[PDB]
Amino acid sequence: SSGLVPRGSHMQFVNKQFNYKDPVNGVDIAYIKIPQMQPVKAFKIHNKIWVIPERDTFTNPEEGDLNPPVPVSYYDSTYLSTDNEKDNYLKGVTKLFERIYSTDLGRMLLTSIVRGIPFWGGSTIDTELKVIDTNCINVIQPDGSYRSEELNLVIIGPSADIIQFECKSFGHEVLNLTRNGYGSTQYIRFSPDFTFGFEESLEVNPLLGAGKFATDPAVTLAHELIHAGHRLYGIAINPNRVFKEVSFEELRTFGGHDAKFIDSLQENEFRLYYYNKFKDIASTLNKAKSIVGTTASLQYMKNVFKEKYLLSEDTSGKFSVDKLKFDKLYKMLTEIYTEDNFVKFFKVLNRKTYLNFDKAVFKINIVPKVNYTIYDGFNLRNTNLAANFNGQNTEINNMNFTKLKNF
Ligand SMILES: O=C(/C=C/c1ccc(Cl)cc1)NO
Ligand SMILES: [Zn+2]
Repeated sequence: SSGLVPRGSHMQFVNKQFNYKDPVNGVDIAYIKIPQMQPVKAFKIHNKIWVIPERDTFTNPEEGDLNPPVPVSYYDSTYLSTDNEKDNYLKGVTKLFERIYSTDLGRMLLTSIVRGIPFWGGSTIDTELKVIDTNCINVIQPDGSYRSEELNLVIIGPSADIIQFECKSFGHEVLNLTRNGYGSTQYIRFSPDFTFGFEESLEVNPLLGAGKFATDPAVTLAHELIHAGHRLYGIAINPNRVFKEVSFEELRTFGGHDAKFIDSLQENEFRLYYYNKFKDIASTLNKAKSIVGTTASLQYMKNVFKEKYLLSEDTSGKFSVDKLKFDKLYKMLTEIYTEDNFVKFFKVLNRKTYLNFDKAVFKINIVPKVNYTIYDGFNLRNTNLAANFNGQNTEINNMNFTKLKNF
């Protein structure tokens, strides 16, 4: 009915087939607090990844309420307020993770994310390794006690503007965590319950003209996951680098020909910048003499980050950045993991450049297997929807797309 396991016995990435009503257990279903908020029920879908089926009234203090206050936006303060909606959200996100993970490209990306633990750069003491507190959540147990847990990624519902999907994180007072190689826990505001439109002209009747298509939400989620990859490895491009408007970071993440507008000399400058930031992490690890807030050894934690950053270790135990391994990791994160490449793997229709979307917004439901599948998305095989991206055509597959207003 949901079609969460098209092949084999169990889901390959997501650890459990959760229902929103499943009781808290303190392990993979728990009330959590993000470090004034009321605890929120959350689900651990994989090592280092949690899903919070709530509207994001938490991560930004100046975004506390859901009422309407630039090209396309959509508001509904009631969306994701009921347990049934939260259940369907959780199943939708689950399904999209499995769809992404069904591709070679998605397995690579999600693996990189899970391995991309934010750096222990939180000490004021130059020789001490320490966690940064905003890279953790507090996980409340059924008896009310709690423990701090490090994590890499949180998927949460949108804030006021429902179609404003983004990858955000908590800043540091002095450190630029998304741009100094350290990385930080990433919060993706995302809904699987809506999508947006784009126009495309397909060739053949001659009288066809342009069709009105819907973006596949697996592509949208993969896009935000790619930002998360850049930001977890602390190699995001400064958002003040823009064409005008579209940021270099957006063009890089969209990939394809869009990314070719970032000139090679600029690319080289960034790569060298981040190579140097990774060498600074290697020397920080080499200079480390003590560790706080864990029963894990210093040796053990040093190794966790050797593993993240693909560092070389000599017989003396000294770390260093290997230029070939750096280039491999950097190219993977920036050139290989792109929206364009996911489109190619999914074999779906997508807009051909970052800015070429419609102001059109649609309500969708991808949870039913009759609507959307892990292998085909909307373009269900052995039906009329398999040809000419008819599943994504909002006039042909009208039952799957309800057109919204238009704020
Ligand atoms: O780039 C984005 C979001 C892009 C986007 C959202 C909504 C619509 Cl309608 C178009 C593009 N997040 O990282
Ligand atoms: Zn983006």
